[PDB]
Amino acid sequence: YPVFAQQNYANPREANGRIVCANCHLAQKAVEIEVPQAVLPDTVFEAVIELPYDKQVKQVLANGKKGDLNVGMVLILPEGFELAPPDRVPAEIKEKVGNLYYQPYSPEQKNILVVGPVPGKKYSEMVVPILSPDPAKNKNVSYLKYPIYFGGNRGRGQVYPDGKKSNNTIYNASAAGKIVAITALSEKKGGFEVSIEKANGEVVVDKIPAGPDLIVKEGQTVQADQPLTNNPNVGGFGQAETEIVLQNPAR
Ligand code: HEC
Repeated sequence: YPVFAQQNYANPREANGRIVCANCHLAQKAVEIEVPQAVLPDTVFEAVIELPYDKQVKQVLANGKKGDLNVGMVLILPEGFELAPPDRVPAEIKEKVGNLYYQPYSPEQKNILVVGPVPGKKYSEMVVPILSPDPAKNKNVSYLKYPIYFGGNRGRGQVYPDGKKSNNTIYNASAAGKIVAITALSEKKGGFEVSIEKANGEVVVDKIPAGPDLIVKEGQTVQADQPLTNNPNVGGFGQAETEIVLQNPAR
């Protein structure tokens, strides 16, 4: 979630350009973003983003069942650019923005916006109203061709802030040995217990949450860290970059 980014990363974009959502949303899926080629200072314009995905395909949810995918994103604009305040947003654009609450990444990064989680079915494509700065009143800005970076995600991540795997990812054998037991963990609550008999005779019990399916059977020999399940992830995070020229009005 964007909140996870904000809570554990001071800056969403790293030196090499990767967005930190990618440290947890481990699958890549294209995204798109479009802004006008140029804009006059102190004027509102639109950033149209798209986080496409097959809406017919459901994902593994935290509770183990299957369900809809939700979306979120992080937008990195040049210093001085910001979310346009409502009073500056023309009605027809508000219409297209809909019911979304773009928030600044932090109070000190108003040029960095985020939104999500929100339903992917409804917000697969979003519009963001941006107010351009004015080089005249802001010494940190000039009449340049500026880059804009975007990170769009749809679907649950593979690992939490603590570094533990979510149930929406691949599970692996903790040790090498013979699977002498696969117990349908909990009563209709999902998950399994896979007992691996190590070569020394010790049995360790791997806990598999409900969601991913098993690809191993009783009596099967697995190598250390060998996969015991499929990869249930159907979502993904994508990055796109664009640019806009801050025009120098003239008279
Ligand atoms: C690891 C610390 C994460 C970072 C950094 C980001 N996300 Fe994440 N996200 C993560 C997990 C483990 C999950 C599942 C959480 C749960 O309660 O089950 C999520 C989920 C989302 C969602 C919801 C997706 C859905 O329900 O289909 C969204 C839309 C999402 N994440 C977006 C997102 C964005 C844009 C981020 C970058 C700024 C981001 N996440 C970072 C783990 C982590």
